[PDB]
Amino acid sequence: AKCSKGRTASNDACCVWFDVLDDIQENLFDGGECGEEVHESLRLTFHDAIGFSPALTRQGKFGGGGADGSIMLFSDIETNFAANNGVDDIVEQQKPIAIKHQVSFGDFIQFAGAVGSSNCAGGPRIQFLAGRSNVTKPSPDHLVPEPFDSVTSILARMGDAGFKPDEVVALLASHSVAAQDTIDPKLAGHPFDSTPSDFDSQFFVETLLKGTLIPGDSLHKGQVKSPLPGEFRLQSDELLARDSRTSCEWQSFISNPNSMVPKFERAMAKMATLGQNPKKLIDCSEVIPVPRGRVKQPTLPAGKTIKDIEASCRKAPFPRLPTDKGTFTSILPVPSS
Ligand code: HEM
Ligand SMILES: [Ca+2]
Ligand SMILES: [Ca+2]
Repeated sequence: AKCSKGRTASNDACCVWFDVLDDIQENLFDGGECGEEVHESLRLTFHDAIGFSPALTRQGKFGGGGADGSIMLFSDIETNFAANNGVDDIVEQQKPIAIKHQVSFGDFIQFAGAVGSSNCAGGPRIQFLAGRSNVTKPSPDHLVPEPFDSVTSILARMGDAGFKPDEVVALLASHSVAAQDTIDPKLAGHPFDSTPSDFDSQFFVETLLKGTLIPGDSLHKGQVKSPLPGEFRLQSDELLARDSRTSCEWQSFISNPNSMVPKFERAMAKMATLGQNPKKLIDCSEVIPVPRGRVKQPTLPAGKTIKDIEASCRKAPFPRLPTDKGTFTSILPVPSS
């Protein structure tokens, strides 16, 4: 079918998404950037989708509708859950856009995550399906993993929702394009790796370095020491990198960087459809732009060595990586406004 700007699609109902695409690239993402709004949007995909618990359903309680737009439709309720701190911002930015184009909140949330991540260097091209209903109920509280939860707790929660340990590590490739605002607000915008606009393996490398510094005035609930100035480290990411249930897969994105995009794409297609039936939605994947950028060689930061890595996968030694020349430069906070 014929869509705007001479573009075409197999299914006429995908056409509206080219217009949403044009809007959000130009306005929300400031010209196709992989910056704050994209990072916020990719996070919102998980905070909407993970409110899905077959464990609650089996006990005769409402378990949440999954990727259903509930965080947006019932924002007054969900954004005030403890685990949802920091999301009010992007929710309040996205809402009027989805209303304006008259697309469902659940569809919009996954679409902005998929469009946005495609802007990141070396980024993924996430499957995009359309047709989720705006009729749902608010997620139960206590379904979103928090950075001070144990690995056992996180793996049990993710597993209830349908993810294997290897899938959780893959989904955490998102932290390669990510920063925090709410754990230490004085360091709002400090990223989880040295390259928050590149979808690369530096996150998996740098979370394996020994933590040596407190970046702000003190540590805070959910934070641990950082290995590099300007970086921020989450308690959960540190533990997941070293725990025998997840440590080999973590390191596998360093040993085989090419595998990060496909494993992330497959896990996100599943996440994006929690509480949905794909055979009852429509496939609008061709609207998602093709990402640009080569798979980058992972490297050790300037001034670090292999001795600084806490290798944690017993079956397989940490790969030999190049080290950046010279002295390290403090990582910039992610910009903007
Ligand atoms: C597995 C358990 C996870 C935990 C404990 C976790 C924890 C966190 C925390 C604490 C932040 C900082 C929020 C702030 O203070 O601003 C964050 C940021 C982020 N999270 Fe995760 N996350 C997890 C999984 C995921 C998943 C599955 C995704 C998406 C597929 C994701 C995407 C992001 C993104 C893109 C950011 C950057 C947000 C920004 O720059 O404002 N996270 N995460
Ligand atoms: Ca939801
Ligand atoms: Ca990165």
